[PDB]
Amino acid sequence: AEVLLQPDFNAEKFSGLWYVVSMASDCRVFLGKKDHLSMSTRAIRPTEEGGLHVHMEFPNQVDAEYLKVGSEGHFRVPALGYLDVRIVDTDYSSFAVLYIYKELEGALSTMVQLYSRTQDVSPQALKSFQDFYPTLGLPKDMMVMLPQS
Repeated sequence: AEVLLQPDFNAEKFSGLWYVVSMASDCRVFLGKKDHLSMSTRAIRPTEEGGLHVHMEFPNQVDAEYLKVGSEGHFRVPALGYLDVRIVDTDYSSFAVLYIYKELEGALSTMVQLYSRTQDVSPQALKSFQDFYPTLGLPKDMMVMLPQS
């Protein structure tokens, strides 16, 4: 169930506004509130040492610093308990698939998020996400298509 970083990750092209449009996770907290969640935004700017500063908005506002780990596109986010974040696939102009390994009150879980440059998810964006999350052992029952708030 290999999670390989997309090569030559470019933080400047990854900057700007994204919508979280789909999610899949074995996190019991996520699974409990799955159908109550709504689409949210991630507004990104690149920082020094190849990191990202992410302004999250949930129509509450949370900021998070994505710190570079082993290479470009590989991050850790102490503010959110994300131990490992990998940008798996992105075309920079319409979508991105993120892999997250996180800790929440001692529980370790896997999460996959689909970013879109708009509220509408293109069939290409959806195909990349739907082909990817089952490879991690995550069934369709652990996936949600986020509605607009």
